[PDB]
Amino acid sequence: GFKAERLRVNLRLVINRLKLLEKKKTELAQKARKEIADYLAAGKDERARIRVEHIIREDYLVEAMEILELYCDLLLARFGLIQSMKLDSGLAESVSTLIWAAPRLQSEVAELKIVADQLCAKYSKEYGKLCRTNQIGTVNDRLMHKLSVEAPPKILVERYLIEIAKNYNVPYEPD
Amino acid sequence: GFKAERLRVNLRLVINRLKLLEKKKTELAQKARKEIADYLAAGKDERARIRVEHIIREDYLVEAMEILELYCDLLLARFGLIQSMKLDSGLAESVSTLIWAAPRLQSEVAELKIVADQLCAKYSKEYGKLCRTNQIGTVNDRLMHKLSVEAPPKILVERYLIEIAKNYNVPYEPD
Repeated sequence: GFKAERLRVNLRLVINRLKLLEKKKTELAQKARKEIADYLAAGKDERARIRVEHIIREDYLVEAMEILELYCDLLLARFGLIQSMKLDSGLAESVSTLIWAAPRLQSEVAELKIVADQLCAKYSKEYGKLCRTNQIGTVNDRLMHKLSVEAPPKILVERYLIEIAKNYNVPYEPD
Repeated sequence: GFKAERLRVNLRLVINRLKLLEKKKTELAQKARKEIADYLAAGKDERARIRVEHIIREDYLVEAMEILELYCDLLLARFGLIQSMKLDSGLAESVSTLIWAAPRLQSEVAELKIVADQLCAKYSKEYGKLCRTNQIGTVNDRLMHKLSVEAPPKILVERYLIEIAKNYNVPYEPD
């Protein structure tokens, strides 16, 4: 049961929700950068080294919500193309990536579920699973990576620490 | 002709030079983000899309100078280990990456040449070329990538544009 109005409404609600969360998480991460500055000055460098990984995860998550927002923007911008026919290859990445990211992020942005669901209804649930587990190969690599909750590289962490150190004028201790 | 004092002196001069350039390039990039905000408001979005790639290159370069600075920090911190014996595997990445990055960056940081040269003198010029063309496989992947002057991904550019748009409160036009 594909409803074209249902899709646009929720695509819109998603943009609004992303905008909000991006702003929130950027604030939360900024206070966390300050908290780490306190550890680095203390310090407390093994604690800074462990905690700064949360900041790396938050920042990636913000960038991921941005990319999603872009994809909602580009879908709404070419919403005529959506319906119909019938999928345009120019919107392939946008549609696939949104179906992919939905299960992961519907924890915070609920409407993202409806967006993926409606996109499925328009292009079949066969297309649905080809995306959700990237078998179709159109889902954005950099976006998936930002949502890949694995371990951050040593140098990225170091880096985060030397930048916080420079910003807040605290001393930095190498590893 | 390895001189241990020559190495530390230049390792130190490099840190000072990196610190300076990082600060400069961050300033230059900030004005460039403002210039693009003007295009986005204009706009002028195909011009913004082309010019914002310079900002992406500058930011990567800054992150690369940071990583280098870290490696100079960690070399100086374990300078006893350097001389001698004789190379410690804990300092392998730091030494290799610095020898690697030197030819690329001695355009701006001249002393980086002497640092690589002295590091070569301590560990042979055979080790020198194993690094300069990453045959040794210890040179840092993320650092090389940041100095890889290739084309930025579509989504990274978009992204840069949507962030500048959000920051400077200008409208954003999708692709």
